[PDB]
Amino acid sequence: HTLVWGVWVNGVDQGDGRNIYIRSPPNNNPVKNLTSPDMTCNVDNRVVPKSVPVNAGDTLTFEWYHNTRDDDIIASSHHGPIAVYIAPAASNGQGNVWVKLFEDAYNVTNSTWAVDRLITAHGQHSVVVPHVAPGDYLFRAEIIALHEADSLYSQNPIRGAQFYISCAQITINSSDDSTPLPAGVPFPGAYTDSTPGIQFNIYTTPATSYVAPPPSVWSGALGGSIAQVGDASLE
Ligand SMILES: Oc1cc(O)c2c(c1)O[C@@]1(c3ccc(O)c(O)c3)OC3=C(C4=C([C@H](c5c(O)cc(O)c6c5O[C@H](c5ccc(O)c(O)c5)[C@H](O)C6)[C@@H](O)[C@@H](c5ccc(O)c(O)c5)O4)[C@@H](O)C3)[C@@H]2[C@H]1O
Ligand SMILES: Oc1cc(O)c2c(c1)O[C@@]1(c3ccc(O)c(O)c3)Oc3cc(O)c4c(c3[C@@H]2[C@H]1O)O[C@H](c1ccc(O)c(O)c1)[C@H](O)[C@H]4c1c(O)cc(O)c2c1O[C@H](c1ccc(O)c(O)c1)[C@H](O)C2
Ligand SMILES: *[C@@H]1O[C@H](CO)[C@@H](O)[C@H](O)[C@H]1NC(C)=O
Ligand SMILES: [Cl-]
Ligand SMILES: [Cl-]
Ligand SMILES: [Cl-]
Ligand SMILES: [Cl-]
Ligand SMILES: [Cu+2]
Repeated sequence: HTLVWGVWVNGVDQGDGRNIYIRSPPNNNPVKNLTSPDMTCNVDNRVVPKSVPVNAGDTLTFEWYHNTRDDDIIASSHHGPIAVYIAPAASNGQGNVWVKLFEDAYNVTNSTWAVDRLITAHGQHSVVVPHVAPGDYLFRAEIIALHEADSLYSQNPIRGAQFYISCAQITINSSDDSTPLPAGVPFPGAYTDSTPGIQFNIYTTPATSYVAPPPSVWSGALGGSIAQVGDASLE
């Protein structure tokens, strides 16, 4: 159970984005139905009034929280991967439009899942803004908690992988468009019951064997990290 509070750009807090530039749902409940329109941008997918300006090569940081800002972020039980996708705003997230900018599942050296390192990072994980066409975009941050993913929701609706999905409205101003955005995958649609990383038993299968759901990270992606960029308490 987790939500996005707001974003930072180049280590500068953009301020509380809830229902302002984040398409916030009303609470931190997971999405579990892989075929639901709720997979796109969670259960209250509508245009919110603001879009955060960035430039190509900027660091865009999502900040998650559980109940209050900079709390325990997400229950430690919720081990799983983190991904970030981008789509043009004119798509409204429909069609084959979502391009993966970031994937992190399990760090074998540190013996930590992405979620574990997200807690340590005070909810903060980043992407570098790619050299796509200037214009308006949706950035879709997705946490998959695997604590009940030994079952499929489609078969047992009280279990399943849990998706914590947040869409940010981002405007890219300065970009040379050297890497025009390619085709992407659909949400819902990209994840099915047979997709690698949707059904997994974290209790008995070594985390080193986990494969996150495709698609792969786009070669135009400029990178990203799970790491604290800013101290929310200094405000
Ligand atoms: O007079 C305006 C001008 C606006 O730009 C807006 C206006 C009013 O109202 C809003 C709005 C107002 C009050 C609200 O409570 C609210 O929830 C939304 O709704 C809508 C807006 C909006 C629409 C859409 C839009 C889409 O068609 C599809 C989308 O997926 C999105 C959209 O806007 C969003 C947007 C929001 C604020 C921006 O500055 C911005 O550049 C883009 C975001 O990009 C997501 C665009 O027309 C987009 C826009 C207008 C002029 C531009 O020069 C431009 O680059 C982009 O603005 C609408 O679908 C809804 C925003 C947005 O501020
Ligand atoms: O009635 C229950 C139901 C529980 O799920 C638990 C229960 C009691 O006891 C606990 C427990 C309770 C109080 C404690 O103070 C405590 O230290 C542990 O011990 C254990 C010990 C275990 O070996 C395992 C526990 C638990 C938890 C866990 O909460 O729960 C896992 C689990 C939890 C939720 C699920 O939906 C699920 O399908 C499976 C597993 O049954 C089991 C386990 C394994 O079989 C193998 C493991 O490698 C692990 C395990 O849990 C550990 C665990 C430890 C603490 C938790 O809160 C928790 O959710 C899970 C850890 O995740 C690693
Ligand atoms: C899953 O979502 C699809 C598409 O909206 C819907 O038809 C189906 O009823 C949902 N399943 C459950 C159990 O609500
Ligand atoms: Cl603020
Ligand atoms: Cl950190
Ligand atoms: Cl550029
Ligand atoms: Cl980064
Ligand atoms: Cu939860």
